[PDB]
Amino acid sequence: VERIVSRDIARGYERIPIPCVNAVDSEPCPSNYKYVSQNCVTSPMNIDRNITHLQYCVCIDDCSSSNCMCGQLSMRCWYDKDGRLLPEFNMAEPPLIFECNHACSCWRNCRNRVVQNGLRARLQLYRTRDMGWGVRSLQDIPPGTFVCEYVGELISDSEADVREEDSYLFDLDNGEVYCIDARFYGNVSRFINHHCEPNLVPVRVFMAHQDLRFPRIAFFSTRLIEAGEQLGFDYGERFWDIKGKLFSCRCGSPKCRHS
Amino acid sequence: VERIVSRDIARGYERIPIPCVNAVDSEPCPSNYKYVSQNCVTSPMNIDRNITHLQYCVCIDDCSSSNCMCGQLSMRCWYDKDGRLLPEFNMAEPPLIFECNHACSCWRNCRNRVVQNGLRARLQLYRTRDMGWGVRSLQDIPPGTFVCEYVGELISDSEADVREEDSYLFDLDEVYCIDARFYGNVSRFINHHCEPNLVPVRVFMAHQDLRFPRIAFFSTRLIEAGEQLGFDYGERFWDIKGKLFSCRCGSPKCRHS
Ligand SMILES: COc1cc2nc(N3CCOCC3)nc(NC3CCN(C)CC3)c2cc1OC
Ligand SMILES: COc1cc2nc(N3CCOCC3)nc(NC3CCN(C)CC3)c2cc1OC
Ligand SMILES: C[S@@+](CC[C@H](N)C(=O)[O-])C[C@H]1O[C@@H](n2cnc3c(N)ncnc32)[C@H](O)[C@@H]1O
Ligand SMILES: C[S@@+](CC[C@H](N)C(=O)[O-])C[C@H]1O[C@@H](n2cnc3c(N)ncnc32)[C@H](O)[C@@H]1O
Ligand SMILES: [Zn+2]
Ligand SMILES: [Zn+2]
Ligand SMILES: [Zn+2]
Ligand SMILES: [Zn+2]
Ligand SMILES: [Zn+2]
Ligand SMILES: [Zn+2]
Ligand SMILES: [Zn+2]
Ligand SMILES: [Zn+2]
Repeated sequence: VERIVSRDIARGYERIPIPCVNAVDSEPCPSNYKYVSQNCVTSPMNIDRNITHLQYCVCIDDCSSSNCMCGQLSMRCWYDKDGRLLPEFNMAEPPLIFECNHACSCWRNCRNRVVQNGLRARLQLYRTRDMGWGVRSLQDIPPGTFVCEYVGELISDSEADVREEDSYLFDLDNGEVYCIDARFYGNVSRFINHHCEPNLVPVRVFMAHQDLRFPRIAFFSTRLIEAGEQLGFDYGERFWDIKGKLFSCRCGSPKCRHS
Repeated sequence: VERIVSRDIARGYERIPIPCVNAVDSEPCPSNYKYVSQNCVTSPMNIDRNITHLQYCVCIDDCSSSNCMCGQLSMRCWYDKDGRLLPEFNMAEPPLIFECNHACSCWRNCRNRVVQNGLRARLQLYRTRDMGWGVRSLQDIPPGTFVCEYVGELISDSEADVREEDSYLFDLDEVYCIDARFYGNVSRFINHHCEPNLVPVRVFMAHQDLRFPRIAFFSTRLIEAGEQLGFDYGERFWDIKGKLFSCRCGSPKCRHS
């Protein structure tokens, strides 16, 4: 039987609750971490927050025209009127997305604002049969929809190199390299399992700052995700080059690349 | 006749619009600054944001008990269920307020969260007869209500010392200032009053770096619909500006006329 072990692992910090259920075993709701809805630091990260360093737009409309400077930075604004990625968006090789910010002349409800509006999809933490906890959608999610951000503790590469527990790390590549470590502090994304044919793709996004060492990681759906479906993203080759020595992929794809 | 010269000076960044009207002269809506709804910086302020440095509570309820650490840091939680300051709150000499934060065990709707939820009151930028632009409340505001935050550019005292325009400065007692001259929210337009209906309170939310309190204005009394907002700019302002002009707040108890 399916036990509800939390009505909201986010304790009201997201726009929607994210409940946790367990229909597999007697494991209680995960508690060996702290849920945070936004990135945090321990050691200082000198993120450039000088407001005069932001590039911004001077649009007089809703930023849906060809002329939006923020769109231009992104190659073009990739968001349609519903906040979804255009069909032309390259899922195999995503551009950097620069959303509008507080220095722009446009209004807070302009078109070029999606990730900064936060998590909206109805998600659920659940106990899988064979790879611990995972995350599923409770609803249909159309292609190109923002699902969630990979949130955690921003750390340097040298700090990551002395952290024994590296199973919750996302690399932010650049010669100055940083990571998000979601082991001790993280949001719902820390529970998303690896899939070799993933229904999510991580996109580098800039909002309140444009410090290129610290993109934020926004997962968008790569296809229609049907209600009940487990979320997955491709953890990438560094992960598997390390953990492949310890276990093989159980994503079960007929095209699995790490089995 | 009362001309609407902006439907919202905040351009959608507050919960509700903050229109600007002018029934006095031909001045357009102020435009020589950038509206921001949260504090910003130019030069880096090394604010301590180490999450393990936060003090936090382990409450399993709605933080209405005296066991709440954040309440104890505040001396007690000063908020009733409506987010208003209790009658016993010392308006003449306010304590620091530590609101709950993201390190606390409690929920995002606990009792000890008010300023972090942002501006709610219906305000209006308007042209006064005697002292330029001012801010009024469009509705009744009960005593002890959070009205708005003094928002602007965080700068050092030494940076403040080399800025020409010091008329939009709020001292955070090495010391720091909020300068709302170039970047600021609606609070930059609030005029001085010697018997003020607002009091500034130092509040801590996402960080507890005591060098950088955030400045929250709370009502000191019932503010009736249509009333101009005012706070006491303090002695340093008037020590300087009193050489140039006198206070026109019009109070029978005016201390700077
Ligand atoms: C995306 O998945 C992973 C990324 C990882 N990234 C790093 N660094 C970033 C580059 O710069 C060196 C660090 N280190 C790991 N592991 C280190 C290797 C060295 N070890 C002593 C500590 C843990 C990772 C592991 C990952 O998954 C298993
Ligand atoms: C609360 O209102 C004010 C605060 C002010 N604070 C400072 N500081 C200087 C550095 O230590 C303390 C904060 N300077 C001001 N004025 C100037 C800055 C320009 N300087 C040429 C002369 C002193 C101020 C002025 C104020 O209103 C007029
Ligand atoms: C970020 S976590 C995902 C959440 C994890 N299932 C849990 O219960 O905490 C990464 C770990 O989950 C397991 N995992 C995720 N995807 C997997 C996969 N495709 N095959 C095998 N194990 C996987 C591995 O132990 C991996 O180190
Ligand atoms: C922070 S601003 C307030 C907004 C200002 N009225 C405007 O039009 O931008 C401070 C300035 O407003 C004027 N002011 C504010 N309160 C005043 C008062 N009580 N008496 C006279 N002038 C005042 C003074 O010129 C003061 O330097
Ligand atoms: Zn634009
Ligand atoms: Zn825009
Ligand atoms: Zn823009
Ligand atoms: Zn696989
Ligand atoms: Zn508490
Ligand atoms: Zn607390
Ligand atoms: Zn609380
Ligand atoms: Zn006066």
